[PDB]
Amino acid sequence: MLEVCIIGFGFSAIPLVRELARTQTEFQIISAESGSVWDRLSESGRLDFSLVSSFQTSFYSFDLVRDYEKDYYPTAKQFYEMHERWRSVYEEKIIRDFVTKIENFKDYSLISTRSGKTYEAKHVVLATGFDRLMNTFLSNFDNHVSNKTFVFDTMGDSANLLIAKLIPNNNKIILRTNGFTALDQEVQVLGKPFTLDQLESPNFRYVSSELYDRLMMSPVYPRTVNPAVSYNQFPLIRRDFSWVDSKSSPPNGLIAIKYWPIDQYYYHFNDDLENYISKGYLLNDIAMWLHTGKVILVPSDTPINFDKKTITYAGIERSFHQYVKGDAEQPRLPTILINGETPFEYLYRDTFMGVIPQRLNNIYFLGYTRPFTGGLANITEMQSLFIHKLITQPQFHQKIHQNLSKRITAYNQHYYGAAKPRKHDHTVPFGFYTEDIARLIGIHYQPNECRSVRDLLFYYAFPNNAFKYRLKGEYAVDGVDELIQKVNDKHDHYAQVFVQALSIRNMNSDEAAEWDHSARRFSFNDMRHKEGYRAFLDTYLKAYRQVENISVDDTVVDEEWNFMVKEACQVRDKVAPNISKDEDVNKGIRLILSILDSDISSLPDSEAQSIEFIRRLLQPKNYELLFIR
Ligand SMILES: Cc1cc2nc3c(=O)[nH]c(=O)nc-3n(C[C@H](O)[C@H](O)[C@H](O)COP(=O)(O)OP(=O)(O)OC[C@H]3O[C@@H](n4cnc5c(N)ncnc54)[C@H](O)[C@@H]3O)c2cc1C
Ligand SMILES: N[C@@H](Cc1c[nH]c2ccccc12)C(=O)O
Ligand SMILES: N[C@@H](Cc1c[nH]c2ccccc12)C(=O)O
Repeated sequence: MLEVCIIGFGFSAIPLVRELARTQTEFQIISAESGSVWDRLSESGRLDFSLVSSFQTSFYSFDLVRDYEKDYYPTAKQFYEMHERWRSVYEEKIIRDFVTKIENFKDYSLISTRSGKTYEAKHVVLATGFDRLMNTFLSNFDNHVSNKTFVFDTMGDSANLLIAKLIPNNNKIILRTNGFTALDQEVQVLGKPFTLDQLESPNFRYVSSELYDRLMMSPVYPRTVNPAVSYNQFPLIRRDFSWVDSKSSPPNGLIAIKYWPIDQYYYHFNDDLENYISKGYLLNDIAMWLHTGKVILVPSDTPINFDKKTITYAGIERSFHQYVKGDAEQPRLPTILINGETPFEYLYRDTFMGVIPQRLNNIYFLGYTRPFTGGLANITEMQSLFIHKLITQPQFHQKIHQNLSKRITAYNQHYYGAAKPRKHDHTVPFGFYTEDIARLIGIHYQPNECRSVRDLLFYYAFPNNAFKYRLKGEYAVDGVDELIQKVNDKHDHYAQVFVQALSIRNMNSDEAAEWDHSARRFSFNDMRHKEGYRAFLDTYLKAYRQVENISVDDTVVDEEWNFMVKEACQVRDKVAPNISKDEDVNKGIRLILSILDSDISSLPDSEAQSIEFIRRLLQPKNYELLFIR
């Protein structure tokens, strides 16, 4: 009898397959001849973009340990190359077929294929990823079309990449949307580049919900009146968050597009522009697009004729070439039949940690949890660890399964509360999720075990990447020591985010919102760092056009667009003329680095009550997670 069958092999399954190989667990992989989007994009020559996620969070520990030199955004091409290197390694263990049905019994599953070949397997893992409506538009849709109007119903990562591609052909972009959360993927900290995932210091939630909330949420909730911020200049991007019913912020089910803000894009790519473009570094600055009106927000309920092929705004019946409905995201699950008979119904909440469904035996889900920020690698590597422990250690299997139902309920209570299931429940803060799995598995760190300020910096402020939890213990990966050192030396041991936590420990929600936006460039959607980049934008469009062999007359005038652009940018034109963090952080960092190797418990009483606070980081009050305990 087959111990393990892995169904679906592209990206999510690699870390698990590695662990099974390490334990010499008998396993087979079944995966489609036809492959993924990535195979689609590759053969159509459309691996011409870059990830919205840091290298650190997007490639697995056992790669980063070899190839991490600096932070950078890997290209689509490089991401694919990495799937293909690991496919090549495990190809012998892969059967090229398509699974059509799984009949789940008491301690095994019957797997049916399109070939008609049948497979029996004790443990069955699904890693089939998602069908995505939008894949066609990246797959196939023409990036040679010009001067047309697109209407997008939802903003997501795919809409932003497509928009990135449509702007340089004077395509006009209307978002008829119920708001969206966009976040500069890269941020200046005293003028040094940090990917937004470097600045989340998630374990600060253990100090309190309240503190972690003002640490994180002012760029997402509309809490500041600072007129430099995109959600005051353009209030249409504001969202209905009344669905959030949890103390854990940012909440499960919050999604965001991560994007190049043009200043960081400039800093990175100005000196070899066309070369950088043609590798796949595309400017996708939604904030810049709104500033310059190459995109407009219109109200959600703006009238629209799909027959007449027009939308009514600015008292204009505007014709449009295409309405893009936006990215529905469906797990690619084959039919799963319970004890031979009853259809299993997938619902992320009805599953433990996105991984363990309730009425099935020895079936695990790998790749169906979405990280709020950073790459899937964080989620998928930790899930692979969790699934490997469940499959090979019956003690672990039993401990987790005994009370699976109460674990799921306690998880859903903590993270979702009374909220009805939403289609984005699969989305989680990466540094909560990785930490969650690490405490489940037992490869977590103990706050109580920090000795130096340095240890407190590593515990609280070093990002909860998967490889953080592979330094020591059951899932240790050689080279993680040197990776963490490298990463720590390059980022000042993450003292700047640690000092942010110090700085707002005593503020209320509104004080922290104001403080976060007092900076000369606050982290996300700072509209003061846009005008000065109009010239560069034209160089960029010229450069994009020369890489993709495009011709466009920039003198054509769409006076309806301009009336529309003017109608849309009314609040902005009112609010933009009305236009501490850098100082506090600057001092905080000087202080922390001065006591790096200073012993914690030892530190002296009443540089004020901030030491009292640093000392209480050994005994955080919000450490309980009832779906673990
Ligand atoms: C356009 C795009 C951009 C993305 N950008 C990023 C990014 O910047 N950063 C990031 O971290 N993530 C990104 N992702 C998300 C994620 O990294 C990819 O979706 C990744 O492909 C998911 O890996 P997977 O292994 O879960 O699924 P896939 O890579 O889709 O692989 C699953 C495999 O299983 C096969 N399969 C499915 N059903 C069956 C079946 N019944 N039987 C047999 N085989 C089956 C499929 O053919 C496929 O080859 C992006 C996704 C897309 C679509
Ligand atoms: N702590 C950083 C980074 C940050 C804030 N909110 C975020 C949301 C998502 C990711 C990163 C962040 C800041 O306050 O600016
Ligand atoms: N799901 C990706 C983000 C992403 C980028 N491009 C996409 C297109 C479609 C769906 C998701 C995406 C992640 O986990 O980081």
